[PDB]
Amino acid sequence: MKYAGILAGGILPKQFLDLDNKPILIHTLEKFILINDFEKIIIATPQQWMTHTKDTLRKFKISDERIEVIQGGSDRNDTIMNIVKHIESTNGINDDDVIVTHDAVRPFLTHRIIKENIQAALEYGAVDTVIDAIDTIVTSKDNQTIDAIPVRNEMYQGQTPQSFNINLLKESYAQLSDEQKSILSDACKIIVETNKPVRLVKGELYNIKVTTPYDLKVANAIIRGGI
Amino acid sequence: MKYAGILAGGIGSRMGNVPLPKQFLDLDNKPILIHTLEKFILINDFEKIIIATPQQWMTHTKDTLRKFKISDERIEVIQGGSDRNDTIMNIVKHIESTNGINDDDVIVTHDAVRPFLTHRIIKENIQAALEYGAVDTVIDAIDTIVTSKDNQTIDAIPVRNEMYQGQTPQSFNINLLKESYAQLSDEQKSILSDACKIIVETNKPVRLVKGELYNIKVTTPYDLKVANAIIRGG
Ligand SMILES: Nc1ccn([C@@H]2O[C@H](COP(=O)(O)OP(=O)(O)OP(=O)(O)O)[C@@H](O)[C@H]2O)c(=O)n1
Repeated sequence: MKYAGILAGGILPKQFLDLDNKPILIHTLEKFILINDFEKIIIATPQQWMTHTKDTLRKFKISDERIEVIQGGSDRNDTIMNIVKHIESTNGINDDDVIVTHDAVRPFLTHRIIKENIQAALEYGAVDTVIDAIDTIVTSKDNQTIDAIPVRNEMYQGQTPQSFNINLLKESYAQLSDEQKSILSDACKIIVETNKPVRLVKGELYNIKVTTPYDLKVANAIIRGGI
Repeated sequence: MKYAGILAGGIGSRMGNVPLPKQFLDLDNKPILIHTLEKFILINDFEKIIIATPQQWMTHTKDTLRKFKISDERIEVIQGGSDRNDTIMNIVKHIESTNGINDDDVIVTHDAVRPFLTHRIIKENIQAALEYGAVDTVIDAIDTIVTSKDNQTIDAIPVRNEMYQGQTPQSFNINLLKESYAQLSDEQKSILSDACKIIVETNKPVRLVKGELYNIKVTTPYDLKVANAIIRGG
């Protein structure tokens, strides 16, 4: 079975800001609603915003019975595991279950990205949505001087969705210590650190994350430009 | 002395590595190249602003300078090289044959299609190059960076706090860059697309100067639409 997990547990908080007279969260959700194969599309948000989010869905005439709003966690991976735990306590986990986890503030993902994510999770178990690194990547351990500059052709910018077999995600995450979880910049590293493969799905240059005011200006350009 | 080297070699196509003259595309009724140059003319401390571009584009570059009334006596157009680093060295060699290199000379090298750099970025580059010899303009990674050696599976996912997206300008004390570059083999002349990697690979420090989220490289139609937004709005 196929599940969507829309991650709105972050901090008016950026996931509810208006983008073209419709909240960013709604733009993303609309993309997930058009996929009929999700058994449930689970939105996780902070406790104080859950009823407000449900109300905002009602405001935009979205009544799809597949949508459930749940309480998120204290960090991003805590939120993903909250969604899996909700699934486990509601439906139980099937051996073939997959979860498509996705940033609420990335409203410009496409049908193709979701379908490739779904298919990639079913076939290989774990997948990251990426594009070729737009810049040369440079590293630093002191924030003052370069430590290393890797070969540019091996570098990718991680985006979302990130998609997983639910049992694989649960068991892998269960293996990590609290310190090992302290560094995880994303969810796919849970899998990498537990020595299972993570597949690549190509994103889009316009699949941006709205985290600064600049990103909202770029997003407005993306929407008015139709892309 | 302080020199600017504006790198106008084009943007290579995935298949063929054909140079496309993206710097001549229109951004609000002025070529991208003209916006970038206008940013450099405002820095009074530059002794020369040398644009190096392929031989086949030099006349059109000069014609474009004329059409947009760019009359600054410091602007000069020269022939570029076989790759980005060879073009940088074409600029260095031109400086040496014209004025001669001083021990304190620095060169601020910059992508022609990065028109949104700021006065602060340029001044900080100059100061950092004078004091420390080598500088990369960078921003904190916003995305998690992931690696792949086969374009199919992840190889590693490093700590995001240590990852940065490199931009330009990249600025160097000229004799230092020359000495470091002179240390590289003919083979390493092919891999190193980046100019700061010359220095890193030759075991000299490179300072970080922080860039801007909007200091984008205008290389795609998508990037061009966003650039039109950035420009119209500030
Ligand atoms: N405990 C958390 C933290 C983040 N996210 C979501 O992960 C996505 C990525 O946003 P990010 O860049 O990681 O930043 P935030 O943690 O949301 O907030 P800040 O801008 O302060 O970093 C966001 O949609 C966020 O809502 C989440 O679901 N639960």
